[PDB]
Amino acid sequence: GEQKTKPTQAAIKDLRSLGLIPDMIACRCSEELNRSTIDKIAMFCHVGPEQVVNVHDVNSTYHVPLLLLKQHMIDYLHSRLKLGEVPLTLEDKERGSQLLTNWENMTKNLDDSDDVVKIALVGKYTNLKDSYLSVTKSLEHASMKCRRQLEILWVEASNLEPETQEVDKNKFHDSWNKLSSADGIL
Amino acid sequence: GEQKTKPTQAAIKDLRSLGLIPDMIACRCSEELNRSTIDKIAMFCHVGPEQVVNVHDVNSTYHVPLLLLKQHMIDYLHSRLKLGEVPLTLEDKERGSQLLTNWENMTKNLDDSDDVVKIALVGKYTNLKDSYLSVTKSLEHASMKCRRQLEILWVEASNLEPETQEVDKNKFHDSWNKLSSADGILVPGGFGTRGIEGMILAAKWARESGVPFLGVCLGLQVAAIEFARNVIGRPNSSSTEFLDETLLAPEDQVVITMRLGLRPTIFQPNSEWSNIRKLYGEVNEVHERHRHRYEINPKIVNDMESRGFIFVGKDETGQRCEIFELKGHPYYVGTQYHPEYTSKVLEPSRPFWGLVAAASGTLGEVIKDINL
Amino acid sequence: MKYVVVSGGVISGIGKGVLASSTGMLLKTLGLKVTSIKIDPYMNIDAGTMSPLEHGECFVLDDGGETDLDLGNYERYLGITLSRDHNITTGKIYSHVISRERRGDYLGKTVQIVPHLTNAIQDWIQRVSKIPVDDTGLEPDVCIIELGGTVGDIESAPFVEALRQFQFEVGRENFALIHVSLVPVIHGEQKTKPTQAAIKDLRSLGLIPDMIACRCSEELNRSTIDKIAMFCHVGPEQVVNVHDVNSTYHVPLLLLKQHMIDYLHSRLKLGEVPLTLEDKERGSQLLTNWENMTKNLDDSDDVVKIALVGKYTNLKDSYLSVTKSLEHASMKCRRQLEILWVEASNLEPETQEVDKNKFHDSWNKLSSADGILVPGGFGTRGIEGMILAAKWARESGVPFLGVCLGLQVAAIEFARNVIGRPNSSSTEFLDETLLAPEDQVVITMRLGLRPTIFQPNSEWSNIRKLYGEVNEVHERHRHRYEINPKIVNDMESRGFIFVGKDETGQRCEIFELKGHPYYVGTQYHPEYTSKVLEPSRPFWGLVAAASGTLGEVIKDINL
Ligand SMILES: Nc1ncnc2c1ncn2[C@@H]1O[C@H](COP(=O)(O)OP(=O)(O)OP(=O)(O)O)[C@@H](O)[C@H]1O
Ligand SMILES: O=c1ccn([C@@H]2O[C@H](COP(=O)(O)OP(=O)(O)OP(=O)(O)O)[C@@H](O)[C@H]2O)c(=O)[nH]1
Ligand SMILES: O=c1ccn([C@@H]2O[C@H](COP(=O)(O)OP(=O)(O)OP(=O)(O)O)[C@@H](O)[C@H]2O)c(=O)[nH]1
Ligand SMILES: O=c1ccn([C@@H]2O[C@H](COP(=O)(O)OP(=O)(O)OP(=O)(O)O)[C@@H](O)[C@H]2O)c(=O)[nH]1
Ligand SMILES: [Mg+2]
Ligand SMILES: [Mg+2]
Ligand SMILES: [Mg+2]
Ligand SMILES: [Mg+2]
Repeated sequence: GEQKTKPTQAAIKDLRSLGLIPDMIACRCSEELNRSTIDKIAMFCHVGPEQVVNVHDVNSTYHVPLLLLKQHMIDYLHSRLKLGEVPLTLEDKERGSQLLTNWENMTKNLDDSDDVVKIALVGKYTNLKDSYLSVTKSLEHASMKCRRQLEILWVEASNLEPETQEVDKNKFHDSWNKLSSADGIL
Repeated sequence: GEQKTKPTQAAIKDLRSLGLIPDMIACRCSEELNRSTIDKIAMFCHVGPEQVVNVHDVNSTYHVPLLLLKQHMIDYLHSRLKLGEVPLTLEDKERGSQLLTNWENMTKNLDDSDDVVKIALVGKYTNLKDSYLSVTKSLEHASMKCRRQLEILWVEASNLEPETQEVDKNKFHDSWNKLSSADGILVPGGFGTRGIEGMILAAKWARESGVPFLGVCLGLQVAAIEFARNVIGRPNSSSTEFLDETLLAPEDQVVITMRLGLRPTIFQPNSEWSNIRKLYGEVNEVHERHRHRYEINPKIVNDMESRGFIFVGKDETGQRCEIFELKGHPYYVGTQYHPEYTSKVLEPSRPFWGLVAAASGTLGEVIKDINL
Repeated sequence: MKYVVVSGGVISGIGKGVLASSTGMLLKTLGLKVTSIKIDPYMNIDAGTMSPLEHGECFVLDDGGETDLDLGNYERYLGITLSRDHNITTGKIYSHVISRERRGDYLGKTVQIVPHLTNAIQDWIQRVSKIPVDDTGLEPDVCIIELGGTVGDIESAPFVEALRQFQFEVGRENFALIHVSLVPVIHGEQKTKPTQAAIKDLRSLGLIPDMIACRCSEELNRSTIDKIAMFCHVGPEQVVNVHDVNSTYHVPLLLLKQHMIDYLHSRLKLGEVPLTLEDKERGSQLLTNWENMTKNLDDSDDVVKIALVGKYTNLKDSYLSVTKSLEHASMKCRRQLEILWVEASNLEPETQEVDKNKFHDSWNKLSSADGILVPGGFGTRGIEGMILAAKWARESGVPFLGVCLGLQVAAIEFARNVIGRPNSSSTEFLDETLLAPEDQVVITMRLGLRPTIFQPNSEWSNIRKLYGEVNEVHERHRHRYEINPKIVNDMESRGFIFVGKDETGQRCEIFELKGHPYYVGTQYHPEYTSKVLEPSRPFWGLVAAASGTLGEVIKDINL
């Protein structure tokens, strides 16, 4: 029940040793950071409290931009990088908030959607879900435009073969249990 | 939270009105009877407390004999009916407690068993579970002899048909969810041809996939219709009871006026290889009960046998096809008789014991025990 | 006069009092004046001798009638006041004809159960159904008769025979019969043969039912309704489906959904009773008030927990009026009531020697309580436990109400623990032992409605404030003892002010203790005067004290 700062302190020493200073610390944690933990990181690193961003574990990565927007990270970087002094038109400044409102739309439509759709992804090595990362994101984008919650059913194609029922009956039936359950197949 | 006696009191008044007195009251209840409720029933009816038996709701009916044995009902009836004055030998009195200890064995083996086996029963009207009562009891007796807990998965065969996915997707997927989950399949011997195109899928699935199968009555016929359409390759071949006047050439069913009651079935000679002849103790004849009007067509038999679908048993005249086994599959058996009706609590029907054993593994250890 | 008889069934305790009360409440929403009679086939003259272990609590009337628990259900649902004559019993009616015979009023004929006793029953029902029961001196428009027990019992035989004759001595379309019946559900099938055998008993006894009310653990299937409507010669619209519901305040709105007013209006010609438009506004004004309190029952969420500290708390019917009075208070506060049922004997330390599970569950509940009620029990055996519960509430600031015995155990607590006479006691528990500090003394039951008058230095008190600061309180009594007047100025010197008394001043009836948020005691029973849309003020004050918002309630009362 205690959030530990000494691993992040030893990482700031490696940056100083290597001759770099960080402008943000992004802290990854299984909880929201306590404000006493933020104060401590802001004592050891020579940065204000407004320069530690709390990047906790969230169920969806489409939410992470709206976490950092809530945490003033644009507002900091705009003053740290003089981004208001880059030439832009009002056309460029409508396109920016038009992308922002489209992001807030798809993230709202992610949270209040309820009706499920199940897709069987039929392949090998379906335990390493990163082996299908672009497939997975592409099923998610389709799901978000349909406004239905995606469940990928991960189906190992070799387990669908009848010989698996001689090797291990648990793997044979769970594969065909999933493939029968599927509203669509990839 | 109060157990009410006035319905049972009004029922004792009807017996008195009609001039009968009851010797036992058996009280059926959602709870154990309270002893104050028993006392009250024993006040209104002129009977002692020892004459109201408490017959509460229990999960298993194999336990109900041991409930009434705990409640002195033999001991009462032995003094009410002078049953000790019926002549019996000591041989008769060993056989009685030998049945009792066999009942206590199978009920103990019901309670301490844990490992499950799942059987799909594929049929129509599977919501009225009493429409399959003898099938159900025969799967239970097989399960009890294997010492594995039976789950029947009740599968409506019409819901297996793809058109159900246009009608209601929930019913389509729950049916195939169950059929994929099954360790064995029974096509139970139904009534009225309306579900056959669904059962043809269930028979195809079992043959293509190596899953243990039993086909009873209609379960010969849908399996032979499947094997004809999918392994001989005559894709329209059919049950004459479904199409009659349509006059297709590859008739799988033909009529040979119900063939009813106990008949002899005799094994064709080249058949001791089969699991089904092995399960029957390799005895030359099988005597079993019939309730069918059709047969498999004998003109299609040597066509099917050329492809490995051997008609392992027949009527003494040889015109009538009654048992098959398909070569090479772990257990793909069909009977035109109903093996349910010959099932006993302490001696399961051999085709059902063979299916539940095939579904569990240990089919070989069962065949070994049968062969002694 | 119209008559609805609610009757019989497969079992006793089926729901006739709930359907009788709902029918009367519903008919009142047409502007009709409704009365009620309970028939009990038991032989007791009245409930005042018989203990709460059978038929629940004895109910007390303004008359001082100690009567059937069902008369309390009619008083609270209908907004009516009943006499001891509104409860018919076998004892009263056999006693009436026997007393009339020995005097010679049958003029030397042989007095037979038919006609003479069955005529006494019909003379009584007509005498009594014309009695005024409202705030206005109008005779009623409808009488509900609840026929107790089951039809086909020997004790019911004279009452069903009188009702068979009453169906003709009064016209048709002035009489209807509702029969309540059980549909068992067994292996997922709803069984009709018990209700069919009950319709045969009514035919055998010469009655036909106009409604069948079917009580079931499920909604009735429409095939089950069709079957009941085949065997009984009635349409589908005449079987009402009265399934098991979590709340009985919903049962009127079930029967309104099922056209039962609309049927009875055409079966009893109720549109031909003379009524004004004033009567027809008052009817739907009660209906909308019922829909309000039932909506406020369903969308309320915040809980309040009240400890009811007593004996025999497993027979929850022994406290039926207390329970309903806590519910009415809860509904007016818009907070979900949980009663914590606390056996007072289990609070005593010796229980921790007898069974530690019972000791800790009692104190677990009493510590959990947002308020405490000592309910006005019977027989002194639990008092040393209730003295702990009263001590706990006073030492800790927890809201308290003491009813009857709850004055007395609180004054006994305050004497032993704040005056400091540690043996001071209830004379009913010790009598011949003759201790000097007697807290209870006898001043032969003080029974029924009496006036209570507030002592002058008392407008500071929450209890005078809750009563609208009206000079008199009129409430129902059922007590034999008083607090000793010699100990009153001793207690008042210590802040335990006897805020209200009898007009003679000898008799102590309301207190409030100075400074505590709510520590009130009444020697009357405030339960019996509680109405569904107007909770009894001492209970509304306890549930408000337990919830906070006691001040906002007192403000709303003061308008
Ligand atoms: N529709 C109903 N749903 C749920 N509970 C009900 C319903 N009707 C009645 N009850 C409950 O049934 C119990 C007994 O009902 P009721 O008091 O009306 O019985 P009765 O048959 O009139 O006879 P008795 O006076 O002997 O109890 C009570 O707890 C009551 O709240
Ligand atoms: O077992 C111990 C732990 C700590 N200490 C002494 O107390 C100090 C407490 O420091 P820790 O190393 O316990 O924590 P921290 O303040 O650096 O921050 P987190 O890792 O919790 O984020 C240490 O720096 C050391 O001086 C001990 O003497 N013994
Ligand atoms: O509402 C009621 C219920 C009951 N009674 C009177 O009390 C008696 C209680 O009898 P019940 O009919 O309440 O029960 P019981 O003892 O017959 O048994 P169970 O159905 O509970 O098993 C009845 O026979 C009747 O005389 C009433 O007067 N009114
Ligand atoms: O075991 C049985 C049950 C029923 N029957 C016969 O079938 C009929 C079925 O009637 P039941 O008595 O089974 O039901 P029901 O239609 O009267 O209605 P519920 O109780 O279910 O509400 C009975 O009236 C009898 O003629 C039997 O022959 N044997
Ligand atoms: Mg530290
Ligand atoms: Mg009873
Ligand atoms: Mg009642
Ligand atoms: Mg029936």
